[PDB]
Amino acid sequence: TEIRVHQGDLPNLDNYRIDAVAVDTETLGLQPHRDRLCVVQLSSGDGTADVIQIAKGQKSAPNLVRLLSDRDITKIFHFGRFDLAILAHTFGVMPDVVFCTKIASKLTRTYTDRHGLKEICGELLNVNISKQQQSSDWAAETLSRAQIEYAASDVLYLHRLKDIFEERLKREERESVAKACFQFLPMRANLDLLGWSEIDIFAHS
Amino acid sequence: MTEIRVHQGDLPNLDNYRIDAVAVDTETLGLQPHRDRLCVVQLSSGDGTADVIQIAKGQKSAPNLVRLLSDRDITKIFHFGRFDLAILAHTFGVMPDVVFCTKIASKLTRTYTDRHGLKEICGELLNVNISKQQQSSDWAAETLSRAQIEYAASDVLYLHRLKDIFEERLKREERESVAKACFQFLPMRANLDLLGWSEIDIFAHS
Amino acid sequence: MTEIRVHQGDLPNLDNYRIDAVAVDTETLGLQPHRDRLCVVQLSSGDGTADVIQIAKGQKSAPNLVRLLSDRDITKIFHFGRFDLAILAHTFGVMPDVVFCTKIASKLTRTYTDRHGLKEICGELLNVNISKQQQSSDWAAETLSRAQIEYAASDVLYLHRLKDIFEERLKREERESVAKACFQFLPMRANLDLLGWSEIDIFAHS
Amino acid sequence: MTEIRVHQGDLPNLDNYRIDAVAVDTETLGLQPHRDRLCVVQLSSGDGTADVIQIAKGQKSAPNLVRLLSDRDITKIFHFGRFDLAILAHTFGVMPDVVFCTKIASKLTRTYTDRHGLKEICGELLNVNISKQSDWAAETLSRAQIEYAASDVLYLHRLKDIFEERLKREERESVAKACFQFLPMRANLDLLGWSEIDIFAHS
Amino acid sequence: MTEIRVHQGDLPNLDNYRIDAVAVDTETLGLQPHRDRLCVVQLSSGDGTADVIQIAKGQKSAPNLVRLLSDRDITKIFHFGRFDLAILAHTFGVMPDVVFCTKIASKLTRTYTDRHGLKEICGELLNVNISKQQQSSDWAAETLSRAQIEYAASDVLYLHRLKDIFEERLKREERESVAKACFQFLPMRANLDLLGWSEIDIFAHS
Amino acid sequence: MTEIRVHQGDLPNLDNYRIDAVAVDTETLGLQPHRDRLCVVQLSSGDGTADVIQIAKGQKSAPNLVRLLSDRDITKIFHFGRFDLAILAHTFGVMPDVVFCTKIASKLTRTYTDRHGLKEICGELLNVNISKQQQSSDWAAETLSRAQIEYAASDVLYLHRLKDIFEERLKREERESVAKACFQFLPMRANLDLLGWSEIDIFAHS
Amino acid sequence: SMTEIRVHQGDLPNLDNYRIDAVAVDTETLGLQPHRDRLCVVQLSSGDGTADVIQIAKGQKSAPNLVRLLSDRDITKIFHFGRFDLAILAHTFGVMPDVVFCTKIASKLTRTYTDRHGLKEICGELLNVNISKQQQSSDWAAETLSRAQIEYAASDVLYLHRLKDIFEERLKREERESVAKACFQFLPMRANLDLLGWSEIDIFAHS
Amino acid sequence: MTEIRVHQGDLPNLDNYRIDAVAVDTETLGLQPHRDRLCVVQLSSGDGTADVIQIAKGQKSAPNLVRLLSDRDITKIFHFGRFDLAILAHTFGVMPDVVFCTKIASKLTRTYTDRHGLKEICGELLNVNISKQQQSSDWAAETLSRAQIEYAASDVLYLHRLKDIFEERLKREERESVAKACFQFLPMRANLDLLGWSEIDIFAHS
Ligand SMILES: [Cl-]
Ligand SMILES: [Cl-]
Ligand code: NA
Ligand code: NA
Ligand code: NA
Ligand code: NA
Ligand code: NA
Ligand code: NA
Ligand code: NA
Ligand code: NA
Ligand code: NA
Ligand code: NA
Ligand code: NA
Ligand code: NA
Ligand code: NA
Ligand code: NA
Ligand code: NA
Ligand code: NA
Ligand code: NA
Repeated sequence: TEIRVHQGDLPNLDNYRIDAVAVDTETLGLQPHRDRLCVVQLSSGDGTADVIQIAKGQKSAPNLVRLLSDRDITKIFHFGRFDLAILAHTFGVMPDVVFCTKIASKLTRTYTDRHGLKEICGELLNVNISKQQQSSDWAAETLSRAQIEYAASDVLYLHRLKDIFEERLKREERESVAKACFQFLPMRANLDLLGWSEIDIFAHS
Repeated sequence: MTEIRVHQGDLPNLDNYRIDAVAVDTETLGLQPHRDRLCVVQLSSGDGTADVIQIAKGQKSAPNLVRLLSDRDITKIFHFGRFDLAILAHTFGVMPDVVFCTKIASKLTRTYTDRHGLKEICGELLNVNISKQQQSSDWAAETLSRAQIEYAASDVLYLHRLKDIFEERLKREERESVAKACFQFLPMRANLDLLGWSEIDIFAHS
Repeated sequence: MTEIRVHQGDLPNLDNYRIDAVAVDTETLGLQPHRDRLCVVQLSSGDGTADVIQIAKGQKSAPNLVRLLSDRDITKIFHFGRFDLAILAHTFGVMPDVVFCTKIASKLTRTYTDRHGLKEICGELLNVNISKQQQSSDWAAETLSRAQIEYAASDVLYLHRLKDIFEERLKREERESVAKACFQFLPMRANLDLLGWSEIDIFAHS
Repeated sequence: MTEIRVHQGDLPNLDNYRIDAVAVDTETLGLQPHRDRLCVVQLSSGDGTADVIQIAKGQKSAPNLVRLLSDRDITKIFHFGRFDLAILAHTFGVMPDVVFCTKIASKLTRTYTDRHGLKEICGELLNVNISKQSDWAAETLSRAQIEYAASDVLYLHRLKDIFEERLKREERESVAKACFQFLPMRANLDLLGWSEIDIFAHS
Repeated sequence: MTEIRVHQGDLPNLDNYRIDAVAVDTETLGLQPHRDRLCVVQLSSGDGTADVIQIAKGQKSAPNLVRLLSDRDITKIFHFGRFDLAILAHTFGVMPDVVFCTKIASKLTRTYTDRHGLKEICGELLNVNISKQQQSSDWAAETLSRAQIEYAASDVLYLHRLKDIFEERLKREERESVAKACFQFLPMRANLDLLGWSEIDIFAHS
Repeated sequence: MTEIRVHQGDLPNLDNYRIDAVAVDTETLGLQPHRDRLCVVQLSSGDGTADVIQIAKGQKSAPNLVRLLSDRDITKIFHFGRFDLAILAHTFGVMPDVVFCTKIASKLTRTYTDRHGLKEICGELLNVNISKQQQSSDWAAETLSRAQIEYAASDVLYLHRLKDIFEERLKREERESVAKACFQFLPMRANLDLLGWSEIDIFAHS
Repeated sequence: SMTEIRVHQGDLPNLDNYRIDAVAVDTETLGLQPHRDRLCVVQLSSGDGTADVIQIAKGQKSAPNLVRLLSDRDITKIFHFGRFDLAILAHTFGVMPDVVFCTKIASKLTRTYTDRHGLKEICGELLNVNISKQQQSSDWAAETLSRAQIEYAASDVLYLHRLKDIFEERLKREERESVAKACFQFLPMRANLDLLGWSEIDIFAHS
Repeated sequence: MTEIRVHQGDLPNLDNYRIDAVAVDTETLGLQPHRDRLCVVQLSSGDGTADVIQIAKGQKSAPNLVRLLSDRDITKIFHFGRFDLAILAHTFGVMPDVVFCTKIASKLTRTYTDRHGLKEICGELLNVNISKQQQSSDWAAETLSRAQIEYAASDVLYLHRLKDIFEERLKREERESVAKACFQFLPMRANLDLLGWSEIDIFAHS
């Protein structure tokens, strides 16, 4: 499995002249104002991944952020609500064309309440995501090989997931519903950053 | 004064709604659109008058009301439009899509309270007292009582004024584009409820 | 104004119950029939009068009342008959079979509220103010107070009129055979409580 | 060695169901019948074989199956019939009258345990291991899917016989019968909008 | 109005407690006897008068009061004696063991309610209105305000009458020996609390 | 060897129980004594052997066993006696006076844990693995399985040894008189359960 | 009502009314979340029966006179539930006071016979006073505050001096003075912990 | 495997603790210092060795240990020092001033997990599998077992290394002054526990 490890940013975008990119982040935790962005992982869906180490206090990542704001490229996330929040918070740029496999799962896998990426991978691809490195020091100067491998595998499968979910969304006639959710998702992430992370803004109470 | 025009089935015409924003509210037999039918639709232009339209059981159309709801040039103002949008779309087959919700607006601006009910908002923003005593009554009755007609009309009489104040607040706190994205999703949030996700926050992690 | 006939043990005859439906309520020392004995049985024909029957500790029979409760040609009207059927069957060894329950009926028609208590229903459907101050008193006292006699009577004075309204609403919402099935099972539901399943919804998944 | 006959849409005929009681189960896209369509109906006569019927999306009719469902001289056996009766009636418009439910039966007899799932029941009563390990709307079911679907009806006759012995011994037969008589209306109540409500509760 | 004798440290003598049963109550700085000291001990013979005894910080003895509490021929009547026995035993080192508790008696007889507070019991059994406004105040104050002494006294004024009524109920429902056994264990239930088991129902399965 | 004697109805005689203390356990159809009958009674003298007695449906007497249960010179050792005393007394009409409970003893001595089940206690104190697999089986079967017989016996085989250890800990931690008072109340706690207070901590404030 | 209240824009004109040992402090905001809900008003009483009400503007970053007061080691800052006020004051102006007294902590250390420790409840019991919490829900960011708003904000500091005195009496009586002192010393860091991201976390709990 | 010195009562001297920081752990009869006595104190200098000190019931003095505990030139390292400080100060009357707590450190640095127990911390930071089997054993036994001794020594063996790693993370994330202030308050937090506030977050709004 080719994993390309970088300091700061992609060297260029030669591997990303594509319709859709898989994106994932690693952080020091779930609170963007407290827990910094540590890693950004990318994949074109060709079985290879780029793992990008983000330094403490890093202000720019010009090639990556160009990708994130290219409206002709769909950004695929699993639970992008999280990734979009810490990415926009770090680099000041909120993507607006996105696909989320966790939203897709909740719209199609109506026979389960387990929508984690591990469960989705095991069910739709018979691929075993190992969640051991999830709780590790992602801010470490040098990432372990197990850290690099775990971070890369969280992006390696998202294109295949996207294709299967797109089939299910069409079969159950929920395409326009999913699209509206994906359209709002950047604003749902913004709401989190502005102080509404604990509030379902559409709830009655 | 307290002018309330009560109608059977539909508005007779749209003469009173050559305007850019109409206040809308409904009454039903309950909170479950597949079980509890639409019984009343209330409208107001904001001129202190109100229109109250009784909806018959099994009624599938209301062409004048539905033209108003369909008009992309007319904003439909609701309090908690998530509810009204769902029952209206389920009954008449059309989902409005230019909307404004005073409850979402309140949750985006009245950040100092967990009380965002229409009664609370009217009390604090306008010093108008709203009585919820008829909220739980037989809205399906063939003839509505006078207390019933007045309660229903007062739920739309004040929404124009609330919208103006919330728009000031959304501007002052720089939350206009946030509020607009929420209103853009609201019709689909209501479709999610009809489709079977009414108990699910679709954006939650678990 | 309201005539209340008080009896010890049993009605003297059934001269006042040559009718097709009788309102029935009970008073007890509490909610657990194996521990809390039946203290009072109240009956009404629907004519604005009531009979209040004091049941002695250890009383095993009441022939006239039990004949009433066994008469399949006479519907027994309860509010939440699930409770009354259990204590009645436990005390006298007879489970009434032809019943109407205003609380089930409320849950089947008053779909716009979650308050299905008798006091709530009387206020909304009849504009009649039950007072619940005497519900918590010593119903086993040798002499019932004037307040107790009044309260016990008022819990059967309106069940006929409630039934007529709920029956109209069940017809309107096309829920008659649903209601009839629930009333059919209700004696068995009360038997289930006596047998040991009072805490279990027998139909729940878990 | 378990014979499983797979069908598209309906049984071809009723030659294997000239019987007093049939085991019935379903697979769906989820627990909410207004959203999650019927995908599979499974039947067994109790002879160790099963019929697995694939229900197409949008399918309105299944004449042989539905004839069975509405034949009052044939008892429909379920595990938690409340669910299956709801999706069957919602899909084909016919609510069965004459039913037997092993989950209700378990709750009336297995008073020594708090676990009334079919897997728990089979393990204890029959020493049989049910495995509950998917997309039931797939065009082609997998071998594992076909076998899981059949295994949920192969045991209900034997479970029913044992539960009848326990209902008789504990003198709860007429209690069970009344619960079975109400069960179709309980499923109907679910479809009308009372799925979250114990209709007999005080509050 | 109410004759209340206020003392510092102890009763001046025992001349008013040559009786069969005494009503006892306490005031503290809180519910945790290792942190919250005893501040007041109230007594009454049931004659309409009460003694209110101020306890000093660090006071280790109260000879006349503790004589009463140790007297086996004198029943001590508490409402929720579990609390009073704990703090009385902690402060003075003597644990009464001839006791009667109106809360336990209420839970054994007033099976038609779940409200067993003293104010609730006083209202129902005696039509007497205990006011609880002074419950949360500085009972450690050097000088108790008239409001406090009146509140302190009212908590012992009625325990004799309540005991009589509950003893009739315990006889009627044939629970006398049940009540006796619970009263017998109550000093040890208080000890269990002081020893570290106050959050544990020692008899619960889990 | 583990010799288990199986009996129908009662012990043949008391020749194996001329002892100071007897281990007792029961099996039933469930946790509700008014619904779930006594099925098995198990006894052990602590000599490594056990008697397993099958109780028939509707059995009213067991003269030798019940002689043991009311012999005040023999302590009856249970694990969670609150349960066994209730079903035994409910079945045969005789409530023991003199008991020891290993679960209460565990709650008073094993203050470092919240797991007080028999299996847990046997594992820690004796390094004896009790299997709980047969705990939920049909105990009313005409013929018990060998696994059932061996499971039933093993619930009484270790209670004497547990008693010895808990008594050592009660002594070391100076809690003997606390335990004794708990054991003295335990029959009345079980009696309160049968009378209708099974869900009530009678000593709780609320 | 109508006690003397001096309403200011932005800051105090000077500190002439604050050559004292302890100052009563309170704030009004748009909510409980300092990173979202801006500081709107600061209220001060010297204990002399008068009060100063300071309008804070959106985006305002300095209040030199006020901040001098908050930074003064010789002047104790008295709050009710200072955990909140310290966080929003530190967040808006960049300065965290560290000589503080809190009547809610003190209430939790002395009023051990109750579980109601809000300012309303303390004032009713200790002083026989009503602090009409009805204006708690109003627009504290309005251009012009109402007379009703000015008097509610002012009354939330008129009583803190008398409350401190009664509580110091209680801490002395129950021998908890050094316990209260330790709690007050940590309080500014408890406020910092909230701003930094631990507002939902009892940092000392086992879990 | 590792050198463990077992002592009765106290260290013989401080020859092994002429150091800047000492790792400290205790074993007890439970979580409640007023009820559950100190049984064992464990120490380590960080050199791979440990001292295991058996504390007798009623023991009032441990002069060498307590000299260590009050030496302000020696940092005392705990995991969840809130517990150990409370029981140590309660037992010997001396509260350490200068402490470091790995669980507070963890809550301030391991912000990517919600599991802060010592086992989880060792697993992640050191790849060290702490066995927690001996947690539920009789720590007050006269003679500890080798498994007990070895489990007791295991905790303190890693605290110096954990401290070093946690200090690196506190420096990296710029939280050292935050941590110092928490460690400075920690002895008063343990004091609050002994004084009666163990269930109370003293800094919370409610
Ligand atoms: Cl049928
Ligand atoms: Cl005995
Ligand atoms: Na992700
Ligand atoms: Na990741
Ligand atoms: Na309305
Ligand atoms: Na609405
Ligand atoms: Na009734
Ligand atoms: Na009644
Ligand atoms: Na199935
Ligand atoms: Na047919
Ligand atoms: Na089933
Ligand atoms: Na008391
Ligand atoms: Na009192
Ligand atoms: Na057993
Ligand atoms: Na037992
Ligand atoms: Na404040
Ligand atoms: Na304030
Ligand atoms: Na330890
Ligand atoms: Na520790």
